[PDB]
Parts: sequence; C-alpha cells; structure tokens
Amino acid sequence: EVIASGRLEKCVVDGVTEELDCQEKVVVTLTVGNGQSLQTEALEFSLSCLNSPDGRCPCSCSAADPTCACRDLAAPLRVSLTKSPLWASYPLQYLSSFNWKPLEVILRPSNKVCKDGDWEDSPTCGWFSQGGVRVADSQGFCCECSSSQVWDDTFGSSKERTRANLDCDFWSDPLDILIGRKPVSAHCLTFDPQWYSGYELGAASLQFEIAITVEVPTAPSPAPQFLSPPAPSTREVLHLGPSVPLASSASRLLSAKLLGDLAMYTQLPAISNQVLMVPQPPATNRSAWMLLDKTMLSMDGLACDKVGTGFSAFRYQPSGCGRAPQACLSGQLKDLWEADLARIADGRVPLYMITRFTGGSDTTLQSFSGGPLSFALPVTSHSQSLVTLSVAADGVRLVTNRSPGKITGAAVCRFAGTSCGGFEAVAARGYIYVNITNTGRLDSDYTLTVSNCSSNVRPIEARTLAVRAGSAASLDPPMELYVEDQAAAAARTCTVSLYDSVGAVTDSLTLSFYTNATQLVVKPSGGYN
Amino acid sequence: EVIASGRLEKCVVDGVTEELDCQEKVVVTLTVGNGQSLQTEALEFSLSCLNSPDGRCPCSCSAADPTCACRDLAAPLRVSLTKSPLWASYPLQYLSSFNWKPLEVILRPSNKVCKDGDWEDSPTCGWFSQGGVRVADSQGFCCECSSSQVWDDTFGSSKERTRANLDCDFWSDPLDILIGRKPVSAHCLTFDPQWYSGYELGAASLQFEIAITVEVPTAPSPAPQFLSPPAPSTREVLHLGPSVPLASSASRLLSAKLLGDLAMYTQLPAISNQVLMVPQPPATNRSAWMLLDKTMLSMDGLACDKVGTGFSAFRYQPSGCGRAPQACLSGQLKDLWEADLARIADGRVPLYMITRFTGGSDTTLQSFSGGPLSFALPVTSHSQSLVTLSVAADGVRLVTNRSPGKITGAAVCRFAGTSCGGFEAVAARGYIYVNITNTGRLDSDYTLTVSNCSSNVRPIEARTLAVRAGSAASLDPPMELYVEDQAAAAARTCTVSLYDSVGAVTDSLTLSFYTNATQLVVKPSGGYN
Amino acid sequence: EVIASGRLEKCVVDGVTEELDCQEKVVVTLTVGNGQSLQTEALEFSLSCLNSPDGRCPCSCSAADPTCACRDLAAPLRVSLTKSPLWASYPLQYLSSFNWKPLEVILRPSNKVCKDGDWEDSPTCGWFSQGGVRVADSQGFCCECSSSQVWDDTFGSSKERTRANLDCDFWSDPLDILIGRKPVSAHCLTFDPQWYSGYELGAASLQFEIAITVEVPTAPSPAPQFLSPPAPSTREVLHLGPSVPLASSASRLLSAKLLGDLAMYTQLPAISNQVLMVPQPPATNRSAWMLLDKTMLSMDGLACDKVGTGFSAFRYQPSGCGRAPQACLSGQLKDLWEADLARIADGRVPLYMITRFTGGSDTTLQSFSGGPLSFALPVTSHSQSLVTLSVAADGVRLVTNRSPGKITGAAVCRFAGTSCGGFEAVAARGYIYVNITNTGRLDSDYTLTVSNCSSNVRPIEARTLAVRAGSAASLDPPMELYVEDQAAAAARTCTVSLYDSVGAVTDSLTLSFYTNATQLVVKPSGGYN
Ligand SMILES: *[C@@H]1O[C@H](CO[C@@H]2O[C@@H](C)[C@@H](O)[C@@H](O)[C@@H]2O)[C@@H](O[C@@H]2O[C@H](CO)[C@@H](O[C@H]3O[C@H](CO)[C@@H](O)[C@H](O)[C@@H]3O)[C@H](O)[C@H]2NC(C)=O)[C@H](O)[C@H]1NC(C)=O
Ligand SMILES: *[C@@H]1O[C@H](CO[C@@H]2O[C@@H](C)[C@@H](O)[C@@H](O)[C@@H]2O)[C@@H](O[C@@H]2O[C@H](CO)[C@@H](O[C@H]3O[C@H](CO)[C@@H](O)[C@H](O)[C@@H]3O)[C@H](O)[C@H]2NC(C)=O)[C@H](O)[C@H]1NC(C)=O
Ligand SMILES: *[C@@H]1O[C@H](CO[C@@H]2O[C@@H](C)[C@@H](O)[C@@H](O)[C@@H]2O)[C@@H](O[C@@H]2O[C@H](CO)[C@@H](O[C@H]3O[C@H](CO)[C@@H](O)[C@H](O)[C@@H]3O)[C@H](O)[C@H]2NC(C)=O)[C@H](O)[C@H]1NC(C)=O
Ligand SMILES: *[C@@H]1O[C@H](CO)[C@@H](O[C@@H]2O[C@H](CO)[C@@H](O)[C@H](O)[C@H]2NC(C)=O)[C@H](O)[C@H]1NC(C)=O
Ligand SMILES: *[C@@H]1O[C@H](CO)[C@@H](O[C@@H]2O[C@H](CO)[C@@H](O)[C@H](O)[C@H]2NC(C)=O)[C@H](O)[C@H]1NC(C)=O
Ligand SMILES: *[C@@H]1O[C@H](CO)[C@@H](O[C@@H]2O[C@H](CO)[C@@H](O)[C@H](O)[C@H]2NC(C)=O)[C@H](O)[C@H]1NC(C)=O
Ligand SMILES: *[C@@H]1O[C@H](CO)[C@@H](O)[C@H](O)[C@H]1NC(C)=O
Ligand SMILES: *[C@@H]1O[C@H](CO)[C@@H](O)[C@H](O)[C@H]1NC(C)=O
Ligand SMILES: *[C@@H]1O[C@H](CO)[C@@H](O)[C@H](O)[C@H]1NC(C)=O
Ligand SMILES: *[C@@H]1O[C@H](CO)[C@@H](O)[C@H](O)[C@H]1NC(C)=O
Ligand SMILES: *[C@@H]1O[C@H](CO)[C@@H](O)[C@H](O)[C@H]1NC(C)=O
Ligand SMILES: *[C@@H]1O[C@H](CO)[C@@H](O)[C@H](O)[C@H]1NC(C)=O
Repeated sequence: EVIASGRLEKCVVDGVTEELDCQEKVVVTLTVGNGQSLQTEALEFSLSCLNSPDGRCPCSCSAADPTCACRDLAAPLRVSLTKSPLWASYPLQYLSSFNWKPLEVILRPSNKVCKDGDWEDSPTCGWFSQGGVRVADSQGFCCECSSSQVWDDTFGSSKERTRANLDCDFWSDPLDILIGRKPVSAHCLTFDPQWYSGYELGAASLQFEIAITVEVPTAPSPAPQFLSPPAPSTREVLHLGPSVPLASSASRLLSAKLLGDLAMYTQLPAISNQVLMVPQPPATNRSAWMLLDKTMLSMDGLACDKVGTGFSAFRYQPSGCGRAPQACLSGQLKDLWEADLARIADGRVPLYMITRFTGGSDTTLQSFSGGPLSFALPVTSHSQSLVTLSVAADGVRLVTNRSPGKITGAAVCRFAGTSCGGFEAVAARGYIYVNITNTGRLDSDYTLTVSNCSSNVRPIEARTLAVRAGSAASLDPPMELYVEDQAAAAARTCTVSLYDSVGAVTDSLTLSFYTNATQLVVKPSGGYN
Repeated sequence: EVIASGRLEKCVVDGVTEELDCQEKVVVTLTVGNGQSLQTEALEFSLSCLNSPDGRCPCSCSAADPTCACRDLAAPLRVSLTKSPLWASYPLQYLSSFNWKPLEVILRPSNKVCKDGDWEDSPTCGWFSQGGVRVADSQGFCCECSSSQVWDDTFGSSKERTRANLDCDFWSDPLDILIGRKPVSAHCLTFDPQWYSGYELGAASLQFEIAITVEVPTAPSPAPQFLSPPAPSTREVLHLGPSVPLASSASRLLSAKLLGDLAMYTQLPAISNQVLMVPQPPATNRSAWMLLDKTMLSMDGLACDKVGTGFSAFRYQPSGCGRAPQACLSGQLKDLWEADLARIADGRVPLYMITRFTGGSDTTLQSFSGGPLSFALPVTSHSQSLVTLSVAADGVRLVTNRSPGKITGAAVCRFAGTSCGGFEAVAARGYIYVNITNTGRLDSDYTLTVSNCSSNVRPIEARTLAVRAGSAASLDPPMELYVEDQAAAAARTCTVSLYDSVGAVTDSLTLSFYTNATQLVVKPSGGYN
Repeated sequence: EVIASGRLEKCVVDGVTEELDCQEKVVVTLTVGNGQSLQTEALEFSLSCLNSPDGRCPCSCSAADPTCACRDLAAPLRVSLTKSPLWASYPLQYLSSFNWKPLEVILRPSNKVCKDGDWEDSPTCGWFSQGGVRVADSQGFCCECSSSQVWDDTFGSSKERTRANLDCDFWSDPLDILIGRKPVSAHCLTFDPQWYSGYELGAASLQFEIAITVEVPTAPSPAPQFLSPPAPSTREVLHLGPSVPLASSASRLLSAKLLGDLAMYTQLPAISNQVLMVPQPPATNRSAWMLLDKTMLSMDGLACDKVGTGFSAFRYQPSGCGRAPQACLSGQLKDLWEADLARIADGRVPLYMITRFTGGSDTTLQSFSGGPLSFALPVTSHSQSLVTLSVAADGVRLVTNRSPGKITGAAVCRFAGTSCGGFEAVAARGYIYVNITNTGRLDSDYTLTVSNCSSNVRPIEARTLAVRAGSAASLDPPMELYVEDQAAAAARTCTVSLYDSVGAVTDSLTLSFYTNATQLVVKPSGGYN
C-alpha cells in the first residue's frame, strides 16, 4: 500500500565546499508486507528525459554529440518491491551439558559387601572424575535389610518397600544373616551415551531482506486500454534490511530508505531465557532439539527429578532406600521427549519439542539461512515495513495486478496432522490449512481472512499471500485456532474469505469443525474420610 | 491525526482481460488512536458529481433520463473514524488441576496401631485411586514416640517437637508403653472440596475494531463562518481490525486499509508462560482467578510448599515427624490468595490475583467479549493504528471539533481504593484518578498529561479521552504512579494538564501526594555471636 | 527522513461558538531517529508575510501603523529536530531482603553438650528473633559420633564424612566417650553484615524527549549556489515525548504531534519478572547491583542452595551431619557475583551482574536521569519516532548537511575489554568497537553497517551516528557479535561500512576476528561399567 506520494525540494549542503545543491524529488512512502514474495505491483515514475547523468531534465548536452547519451524523451522508471521470508532469530549462549537419561544401576553383591563412604578409596559403584579430580558424592549409596524388615519377611511378608527388592527373609540365606551379613544393595548413577548441550536463548531479532527492482529506461516504449509495451530498460536490484537500511541506484535516480516495521498484532512466543537443548555430535537437523523453561532444570545438579539432576541429589535423597528404583531420576530429557510424543498422539501440542511453534513440521525451520547453532521461527503475524523512495522524476503512478481467486480447500487439523475435522477444546488447538488458486493470467496478491465465527472462537489474524499466475498456493505454516469454552461441539463455524489485491472478495467458504470436551486431569478419590 | 493527504493515479491490470483501468484518487493516511470512541472529527472529500456508478465524474449520462441517477453537482463525502476498546487477549492451554488447600489430617489411634507400608493393603489413612489404580505414596506416613522422647517426657519434658503433639510420658498410659505399644500418629493428606484448573497463557494479541462511518451524498446541501447544513446522504459503516484489515464502500468510492499499529511506549505485562488458575465449576466471574509464575508450582507434585504439592512430597519429607503439622503444605492457592488480601489491606499490590493489572476493580475485565475461558487486559498505552483511505474525489479537508475542558477532580489512591492521598514508596504504587468535563456544545477529543513532577517521580505516559458534549468523563483504568526513592514525603507534586483537540491547554492543576517510607523486611536478630 | 509533505485545509469547529475556522496548512510527517543528537538537517517553511498574529497572510493591517508588526515579506521558518538518548526504564516493586552470604558457624563444645530442641529455651546456637517473637527453626542443628563411627575410628579410620570433622576415635578422649559423652557439634546459621533489597522489575517503558527548534523570522535575509545568510529570527524550543506527545509554537505558526515509534528490529532483553538486588545502605552506584531470575531464589527460605535459603532449609537438610560444612549454603549472592567475576576473566558474559547488558562498563547506565531506585538500559536498536508538523506556510523544503567521513578504527573485543582480536564461539560474544571522524566543516548524520560477513556470523543491525564538524565519535555501547558455529577460526571477516547522510558510502573497511572453540562442560568419567 502507498502511504504518501508527492513532491519535495530536497537540498544538500556539501560538507567540504559548503555549496547548496537543490533538486525537486518525488517522495513515496509505502509498506512492504510480510508475504510480499512476488513483483505483483509497480510504481511508474515519469521521466522527462532519458540517460541523464545528473538526474536533471531537460538535457544540458546536444543529441548530435556522440558523447551525449541524454535524450529529451519520456519513459517510466518502473519500481517493484518484494520481501524475503521473515524470521525471528534468537542468539544462543552456551550454559552447560545435560544427559539424555541418567540411569540407576542396582547391584546386589553376593559377598554382602557394600562401601559408600565419602573417604572410601574403593567403593562398590566406583568414583567419577573430572580432569583427574574425584567428583564429590559420585560413589552412589548403599542399602541394607532393616532388623524389623528381616523379622517381618521371616514370619510373614514386609509391607515396607526396599529400593533393590531385597528378600529379607532369614531362610533366603540363613548362614550369612545369622553372622550379621544381611542382604545389601548398591545404587550407582550411570549416564546414557547421548548428551545434550544447553544454550540460553537471547532476545528475538527480525531478519528479512527487501528487494527493490529498478527498471531504468534507456529509450521510449515502441474503448478498452492496455499496458504499454515495455521500454528498453536496464534492470537493477537494490537490497534493504535491518543490517543495511539504506540503498541508492547506480544512476542515483532512486534512493531508498527502510524506516522500520510497524508493531505485530500477535506478539512473538515468550521463549527468551529458555534453554535450547541441542544433541552433542558423535544441513542442520533441528528435529531432536528441545526448548525448556528454567524451572524444568537443575543447573547445579543438587535437585531431584529435574534436567541436570546429579550425584548429590541422587546420593542424599530422603528415605532413598525406601523409594522405588529410578526415584529422583524422573523428568529427564528422554522422559519429556516421550511425554511430548504421547501428547502429539492425543491430539495435544508438545510442551518441550521446538516443533510446538511450527504446528507439526520440522521442514519449515529448515529453509532458514543461519549456521549449525542458530535458532529462528517463521513469523506469521503481519510486520509491515515502511520504505521511503526518493526519485528525480516529474510524477508517479501505481500499477497493481488484480487476478481473481478461488479457495480449493480448507480444513481444521490437529498438531502434526494427526487427524482433520477438529481438535480438543482448550487443552489443544486446531490448525486452519487453506489451499487457494490464482485464476488469472497475472501474478497477484490476496488476503485470507477467518471471521463471522460461532460462539467462543478466538479471533484469527488475516494472512497475506502472493500467488503466481494460474498457480496453487497454501498457508504455510497454517493458522492457529483456539476455542474459549470447554464443551464438545459437532459443528463450530467460521467464514474463510479470499480477498483480491483491490480489497474485493473473489471467493468465500464456510469452514466447519468439531471440538472434543476438555479432558481434565482426573482427581484422586479415597484417602481419609 | 492526518499523516499524508494527496493525489495518486492508481491503475489496475485485470487478471483475466489484461486491460488497464486508471483513475486518480485522493489518498489519506491517518492514525486512529486508542481512546477514539466518538466521531469528533471528519474528512470531507469533495465530489464533482453525485450518484456516480463508476465513481468517475463528470456524468456520462443525461439528467433527463429516468434511469440516470448521476447529477453533475457538488457535495462532500464525510468520513469519520472510531476505535473500540483495545484488549491484549492471551490464549489458554490446559496443563493440570490444583487443589485450593490440601489439608493434613492427624489421627492418634487409641489401639496404638499405625500402618504406612508401601505394600500395605489396609493402611491407617487408606489409599487414593485414579481410574481404579492405586495412587503411589497416597497412604500418608506414621510417627511414634522416640525412646529418648519417652525418657525425657517421663523424667521431665521433651524439648524435641512431635508432629501430632504426642504425650510421650510413661505415666500418660503406662500399661501400653510397658508392653512396647508407644503413642503413635497417622498423617493423612486430604483435599479441599474446591479445585482449580491451571491454563498456561500464550502470547498477547491486540484485539479491537475500527469503525469508519461513510456519509455518501445523494443531493447538495440546501464575518463569522458556520458549518453548512448536512447534504441528503446515505450512511454506511465499514469495519477494520487484525482479522479483516481490508474494507470498501458499496459504491467503491472509498476503500480503506488497516496498515498496522505503531509500537506501544510501555510494554504489555510479561504474563506469557504464567499459569492462570480458574475455579472448577460445581457472564464470566474472573474475581476468584489467579495468574501464577511457574516457580510457585510443583507440576509433578514431588516438591513441598508449592501449588501442586502431592503425595510423595508429603510422605517422604526430611524429619517429617519432627516438623509442625501442615509442614510441606504452605504456599497453596488458599495461602497465596490470603497473602494477597493481606497485601491489599496494607496498601500493597497483589502478586497472584489477576486484579493486580486493572488497579483494584474486577468490573473492568467484565466488558471483554471473549468466552468463559478467555483472559484479556485493557491496554492503556497508546497504540496508534495507521489507516489508509483511497477515495475517488477532487480533494479533501479535515473538520475537527474543538470543545474546551476542565479538570473537576484528581487524586492519588492506593490499590482497590483503600485510601486516597498517597501510597507506600517503592513497595507500592499509586493510582492517578482524574475527572474531566467537556464544557462545549460538541463531542471532542482531549489529552491528559502528568508532568513537571517533583524529584524521583517516574514519568507517566499521556492519556487520550473522547468526551461527549457537556458530559463528564474519568480515566478508566487509572494512571499508575511510582516513585524512585524510598523516603517518606509529605507533598510530592505533579502538573495534571488537559489539552484540547488542537493541542492547547484548556485546564491545568497541581496534584499533590504523600509517600510512606518503604517498610523493608525486618532482619532477624540474635543467633551465635 | 521525510515520509509525507503536502497541503491540507484544516478546519476547526469551536465548541462554544459553533463557528468554523478554516486554514490551509503544510503537513509534514517525518522520523526522528534514535541517535539524532545534532541539528544536522532543517525544514524551511516559506512564509509570504512576517510577524503575522493570526498566522494568515497577506497582512490585514498597514505597515504605516506603529501597532502593526506584520510585513508582506518573504523569509523561511527553519525547523530542526533532535532526540535525547533513548532508555528502557523498568519500575521497581520491593519484594524481600536477602543476605550477601549466610555462613555456617561450627561449634565443637568442650563439655560435649549440644541442645537443638524445638522447645529448648537455651540452645547451643541461640535463637533469632523478629520483633520480639522467636524465629522458628533458627536454633540450628546438632551432630554426634555414630556408634559405628566410634568403632571404625578406634580400630582404623571411619570412611563416613562428619560435618564438623569430628575425631570419633576412643583414644582421642577416652574418659568422656566411656561414660557416653561422645564428641558433639553445633551448626549455627549466621549472616554476612551486608544485606540486599530485592525488587521485582515491571514492564519496560521507552523514555526520551524530542526537541524541535523553531526559528521564526522577524525580517528577510540581508555557477555554484550557497546557503542564504540567516534571516533575523526568534528561536523557540518545543519538547515532545511519551508523557507530553503534543506541542505548539507561541505564534501557533507550528503545531507538532508525536504519533509514536515504529517497532524495534531487536527486542529488549526479557528482564521483566526478574529480581533486582540492590545493596542495603549502611549519584547512584549501580556497580554492585544484580538482576536475578526467580529460579535462583527461595522466597519463603524453605529451599536449600538458593538466594533466600533460610533457617528451616538449613536445619532439616537430608543427612545434614554427613554433608560437608556450608552445604545448603551454595548459590548465594556472594557466590553468583564471584562466579560472574570468574566468567568475565574467562572472556565470558556475566549471568547475574547488571553490566551483562551494557557490554562491560558501569559508566553507561550512570548518564540516566532516574532516582536512586530506578533501573534502565540504553536502547541500541533503532526506534524511529513519527512526528507530524502542521505549519501555516506556502510550502516547504528540506536542507540536509552532508559531511564526508572516515573509519579511524574498528576492533572485536571481549566483555569489559579483557582482550581485543576475537572471542569464544557460542559460549561468549564479541563487541564491535568503531571509531569514526566527520571530515567535513558541517555537523552531519552517518550510518555504520556490518555486512558481507564470513560463514555463520549472526546479522548485526545498523547504527545511526550524529557527529560534530571535524570531530571524532565512537559507538557507545558497542555492537554485539555472535557466531553460529562452535569451531575455532583464525580470521572471520565482516565489512564495516560508513554511509553519509545521503546514503553514499564515504568509508569502508574489513574487520577481522578470531574465535576460540566452544569450551563445553567436561563430562564425568568412571562410575559403574
Ligand atoms: C471428537 O469428536 C468427534 C465428533 O464429535 C462428536 O460426534 C459424535 C460422536 C457426537 O457425540 C457429537 O455430539 C460430537 O460432536 C468424533 O468424531 C466422530 O467419531 C465417530 C466414531 O468414530 C463417528 O461415528 C461414525 O463413524 C462412521 C461414519 O463416519 C461409522 O461407520 C461409525 O459406525 C460411526 O457411527 C463420527 O462420524 C465422527 N464425527 C465427525 C464429525 O467426524 C471424534 O472421534 C472425537 N475424537 C476423539 C479422539 O474422541
Ligand atoms: C502515610 O503518610 C501520611 C502522611 O505523611 C506523613 O504525615 C505526617 C504524619 C508526618 O509524619 C509527615 O512527615 C509525613 O509526610 C499519613 O497521613 C497522616 O496521618 C496522620 C494521622 O492519622 C494525620 O494526622 C492528623 O489527622 C487529623 C487531622 O487530619 C487529626 O485529627 C489527628 O489528630 C492528627 O493530628 C495526618 O493529617 C495525615 N496526613 C495526610 C497528608 O493525610 C498516613 O497515615 C501514612 N500511612 C500509613 C499507613 O502509615
Ligand atoms: C583464541 O585464539 C587466538 C587465535 O586463534 C588461534 O591462533 C593460533 C594459536 C592457531 O591455533 C589458530 O588455528 C587459531 O585460530 C589466540 O591467539 C593467539 O595466541 C598465540 C599464543 O599466545 C599467539 O602466538 C604467538 O604470539 C606471539 C606473536 O604474536 C609470539 O611471541 C608467540 O611465541 C606465539 O608464536 C598468536 O599470535 C595469537 N593469535 C592471534 C590472532 O591473536 C588466543 O590466545 C586464544 N584465546 C585463548 C584464551 O585461548
Ligand atoms: C491442499 O492440496 C493438497 C494437494 O496439492 C492436498 O494434499 C493431498 O491430499 C490427498 C488426500 O489426503 C493425498 O492423497 C495427497 O498425497 C496430498 N498431497 C500432498 C502434496 O500433500 C491437501 O490435503 C489440500 N489441503 C486442503 C486443506 O484442502
Ligand atoms: C470523580 O467523580 C465521582 C462522582 O461522579 C466521585 O465519586 C463520588 O465520591 C463521593 C465522595 O467520596 C461519593 O459520595 C460518591 O458516592 C462517589 N460517586 C461515585 C459514582 O463513585 C469521584 O470521587 C471523583 N474522583 C476524583 C478523583 O475527583
Ligand atoms: C578509539 O580511539 C581511542 C582514542 O581516542 C582509542 O583508545 C586509546 O587506545 C590507546 C591504545 O590502547 C590507549 O593508549 C589510550 O589510552 C586509549 N584512549 C582512550 C581515551 O581510551 C581506542 O582504542 C580506539 N578504538 C578503536 C576500536 O580503534
Ligand atoms: C535427524 O536426527 C535423527 C536422530 O535419531 C535421525 O533419526 C534423522 O534421520 C535425522 N535426519 C532428519 C532429516 O530427520
Ligand atoms: C456471517 O457468518 C456466516 C457464517 O457463519 C456467513 O454466512 C455470513 O456471510 C457472515 N456475514 C457477515 C456480514 O460477515
Ligand atoms: C463470583 O464468585 C464468588 C465466589 O465465592 C462469589 O462470592 C461472587 O458473588 C461471584 N460473583 C461476582 C459478580 O463477584
Ligand atoms: C513546572 O511544574 C510546576 C508544578 O510543579 C508548574 O506550576 C509549572 O507550570 C511547570 N512549568 C512548566 C514549564 O512545565
Ligand atoms: C560503588 O560501590 C563499591 C562498593 O564496594 C565501591 O567499591 C565503589 O568505589 C563505589 N563507587 C563507584 C563509583 O564504583
Ligand atoms: C563482500 O564482502 C567482502 C568482504 O568479506 C567485501 O570486500 C565486498 O566489498 C563485499 N561485497 C558486497 C557486494 O557487499
């Protein structure tokens, strides 16, 4: 869209010669939208003379002169603008390394010998080391049959749990028990061969590039009106972005400036301060990657049932010998990954996997240019770039292509396309997949809107689509759909509208979806009454 | 405010017929402010002919023809714009269910029998179940008199604490103690009848609707100058918003586009990733609702003194029998709610209640259109919407109403209006309540500014107010006021200015407030010296 | 940059007299950039008459009249705009007080007497109090030689750790051990004399002030063209900002409006909800200040190895007597500060110190106007302010100064300038320090860009610099530089470009830097195999 278009006398005072150079320019301010991938509209700046060196018309030299390229002839300077896919890239800062799944190994020594002392040189589990220095509390812990447990197991069965499932019965091995050598167990902390590096994510940065194609005419162009045959011209592509928000033509006929983007209506996911878990090595494979909130972790390794739970946490756990094997070792990377695989299967969105933003596919993040240790997300909310073009021309006009369209498909699917037709209310979300077609002979821009929805359907923001002539396109990633009630519904409705480049509806369709009632965490029953 | 206003030749190349249709349009870009609730200003687009089908003037048909509605007559196309209240709505995703207040029930069996075994079929507290399966560690724990405690209580008094306050004295019941049946206690975990559903909040989305009222003239209008009598016209309201950022007139004389909003000077509260606690059922009542940081919770129920503390945390607590009743069960939803009620009474802002954003009132969130399971907040920071109007007219002019105003009241009050006159420095904030009056005969826009403040008073952002003719208005929600020093002050000052629609001060007033010194957490005294 | 420039008929309907006052104005919308500190460009509004009271030309009174100041003469109204340094200020809300370093004092009483009872009136460590009330669990804990430990230490050496390093050997003191008086120890929790106040940070607010200098002419001004000698004029400075986004001239020839800023390409650090640790007292000294994530803290004091770990956490720690002295007391403010000093020395960025945002210097935050209890950060991402000027003039022109420049230095340094030449890949970041010079006779604006970088170098956003004539300037704070691979590289490259005010490169330079391989946390080796 064109914000402003008009004439301005722009003067420049030279820094070294103090001389003032004034020239009237056509100043255009326009927006370069998020999904503006095709050259579907152009700005035609009218020039009163061609091949002007200084940009000033009329010609100061004679056409009879072979060294005078300037011709007092009219032709338009055609300027089109596109934007590359927009990404929110988060800088990584390495914190620590985390094991996939620390595992407890239980030893039941035949000789009934168990050594877990802090000053023990030869313990049952052995010691761990770090650069030749012995790691504190890495020797594990020992457990033995309680005198009460031996009594209960001999004359019946002990109701108290033993971590290693020891048989405390006197008759299980009476010779050793009699002389004090009661059944014993060793509890060693071992690590999975797979380790993960943890990187804290910084603040998002919008990353894109705007390409301005400038067709500079060298000669003029050779009841229903049609577009004039193109003038012999010289193409030139200029690039703008947050890194380089400035650019000028070689002729310096055109000068562009990236002012900045307007604010996004839907904020970016709050993932700064989270810890990105990347697999340690034995194109970038972000499939196994996870992004975890700091509450899910134990940085110092001193806390149980957390990502990073270490030797001290495991060794000194309250009533450790009376707990079940692998207690203290829940909520590890392997557990969380598996809990998420379970969630996807239940039509729910993962909490830890990095695909919880894309909507299922790992393939969408792959198209990102960043290095092996980079993380970014596709931006779907509109982020309108204000660009200001300053041209040495008489005037300007806007020439927009308007091809009609048709919605060829629309469905509400679950995460990772588990099933289409609807999703679980409030405990899950749906994904609006839409297939559209350009039914014209020209590349054109379109707007997909979801509105006039049934009760308690969260508003969905619109989507921009640049579709090639006669070609088919789809929304990637799809639109997120949430309901604001926990009830089961057979046919919740929404109108899916397809607007052309001029703001007229070319196609409309009613999208129907079901919701399954929210499956709340089931309350425990019983206890003291 | 009007950013740009000028003429642009806009051409459209038809997608199927390839024919070019050019027409010069008046292009206006303007801002639609946050508190723009009334039609206080209009854009008058001058038309050289009325009832034109194609929007093109002059008339291509004869006035003598009954099927020709077009008249070569002048009249303005009046266009006014308003914005509905702006909301930041956060999508809910169900995580788990949390009890209001888990309660410990202490049993002191007469028969001195206590069973807390892991494999015990009939324990003292009984078992809890989930879908017929027995819940692990839900049988509670048992405590008994230490042999040392029986000795101390017999020959004096035990200085060691017992959880159930057992009388370990031999003479309390000598017959049972003699035969080994020492006093015993059972500690059962029970749950309050009230449960709460926990929903993780997603990213904010700005939600509003812009209404453009278009008065299309059908006939012309029938030293101090006055406004011309209105021309016989046909009203039409068009709507723009993040969902539908496009709109055109039925006549397609006017075409609107929502470009997006500028960034807000004061960021939205960082409440994404927090867990919204909604009461489980036995208009939407968000009064009892709470919003909690993940650090306040124990999702897996394995950690003590957290929202979600469960059976394992309670059963295996270090020196559990030597702690006070209800240990491990602090910091529950009931405790936090009560700690917040306490805070409000002390002139402090709640940390967990969802009213900690509004400034006291539960009534402000009630005016939100969302479903029973929706959460949103009123936006008070300016969020300026850029709208671009493209009209088939000769020119345009802006007609703004300028009614004078007066500040009829201004006070600094505490949270939930506890008391007015001031607040506690740094540990609390104040709320600037302002009452203004339109002292003119026309609906008008105003700006309330708080500036020229005394030392260490945090800058307050301005506020837009559209007030009806002769009517009274107030700031809702009020302005937040913070000080940057911890000292007690009798009369800290600020200038409250009321600007008219033209940028001239109609009323000014000096607002005075006190601050009570920051009441810091009192340090413990004593211990080893 | 100038967005729009054109004429608009602006009408005002008086609220009390209902009379319409129309006047055609020149409406200019422009951007006021982040580093726009100097008056390097001006807008010249052409006036057809001078000293007009109503702003309307031509003169309604005779020049022959002594009480008629109006002269039908031409002169420009010169308007320049600057912006003060931009800050993101976070409101403080006091939560609690935290000790610098709680310390454990170990007592080994000669008389072998240790009292740690909950109902004990005279315990070994003594009690702590709060307003005369005894603080629960503040009496510490007692430890004694295990009967097994006495046996092992007598007939060899005990392999089990004792917290106070007790000699459990019978022969160490046989008289007392024989009669049951085994070696005992007391473990008292003491506090460092230094305490810190913890303040929760609220949401960021952009804070700046735009100064518009208006030179109102009173009389007219007295082949290579030069700038006309200045017209006798009267200077006037107007101020805009989030608090007061409105302003008008005394002549009301000029009327300004702050529309708002465009969104920043690089989001502000996610520091809301974090706890700012300010030293308690015995210009503002923010050197010792720290900003901590809530996961680093124990608000209720019930959890070990956290900022806020208190008496209960310390008293009831699992196997407390078998742990090393000061266990439970790790991760305190003193520890974190020291771990950060260690990080800076290793070329790494601190995690807790508030200098982790500036890039090393404490001096950058000092230039902030806020009170003793205020926190703010310098904004380096562009934040473009849209300003709309509405002037009673015939037309306008833009006069920009263009002085050439040169890059006099460029280096990649570590945090706090540890060493220049490069940094540690992914585990650290580099800081691009750039020194530029204005080689002209006029104050001018410039753009520093970092682009055409070697593989896996994170894109750096551009930087605006207003440099005085003939003067030297540098980027403060410096540019952050991250790599997207963990490899060691000798010469990673980037082009540092210096653009003049017109968008032409005046100087270019290639910046070379090394990266040291990411030093990952070393995995423990050993344990059970
Ligand atoms: C989520 O809900 C879907 C639909 O919602 C509910 O539909 C009814 C079952 C009814 O209870 C209504 O009030 C709800 O709104 C569930 O999908 C339905 O699944 C049915 C069983 O699989 C299916 O049925 C018939 O299926 C075929 C014909 O299609 C027959 O061969 C068969 O014998 C059944 O009669 C029904 O058509 C289907 N409905 C839709 C709209 O797809 C869905 O299973 C549920 N999800 C989960 C995981 O529970
Ligand atoms: C917060 O501070 C308020 C005012 O600040 C302080 O005012 C003085 C007490 C003095 O110490 C000064 O240096 C401070 O700035 C407190 O309000 C004050 O409360 C007083 C006692 O209630 C009150 O007094 C008189 O009140 C009436 C007359 O108004 C008499 O009948 C009575 O006998 C007292 O003489 C005083 O007027 C009032 N001041 C104001 C400005 O309202 C406020 O209590 C305090 N809040 C808390 C919770 O401590
Ligand atoms: C981070 O890396 C810097 C450079 O990277 C590496 O340089 C080589 C050592 C080589 O391994 C290459 O593949 C890497 O890219 C380290 O800086 C280097 O440090 C060397 C030893 O201090 C130094 O060498 C010579 O230094 C002087 C001459 O300058 C001689 O007197 C001396 O005898 C050595 O021969 C080398 O020049 C220097 N390189 C650069 C580019 O500065 C840096 O130490 C390292 N940082 C850490 C903390 O490990
Ligand atoms: C959008 O169009 C694609 C086809 O271009 C649809 O995908 C096909 O779906 C059928 C039936 O499930 C499969 O047999 C094909 O293998 C699919 N092709 C591809 C390339 O995936 C898709 O379902 C359409 N989406 C909507 C919402 O209508
Ligand atoms: C703004 O005006 C309202 C009245 O319209 C004031 O509220 C009244 O205050 C008096 C005195 O406390 C009460 O008796 C009334 O019941 C209140 N009315 C309502 C509707 O609340 C209010 O105090 C004024 N605010 C300021 C800051 O001056
Ligand atoms: C930018 O210029 C300053 C000088 O104005 C440089 O700083 C000096 O560096 C030398 C050598 O290290 C020291 O002897 C001086 O004491 C420094 N002066 C000051 C004021 O710090 C600085 O190194 C230059 N930076 C770059 C990147 O070239
Ligand atoms: C990514 O990594 C996993 C690791 O198990 C592997 O199975 C997969 O094939 C890899 N490649 C892709 C493209 O997913
Ligand atoms: C209202 O919604 C229904 C579908 O629910 C649709 O048929 C209709 O066209 C919509 N009307 C408007 C005015 O949006
Ligand atoms: C909201 O819920 C509470 C629950 O106790 C009830 O007391 C109250 O009356 C309800 N209604 C309103 C409007 O607050
Ligand atoms: C300065 O502040 C005082 C009130 O503290 C006010 O009376 C005065 O009008 C203000 N002046 C300006 C120029 O803002
Ligand atoms: C700030 O505080 C520290 C406290 O130890 C002190 O050493 C320092 O000199 C103070 N001043 C400055 C300007 O750093
Ligand atoms: C490409 O980068 C190199 C430095 O790496 C530089 O010399 C060259 O000028 C750059 N070219 C462009 C077109 O940016």
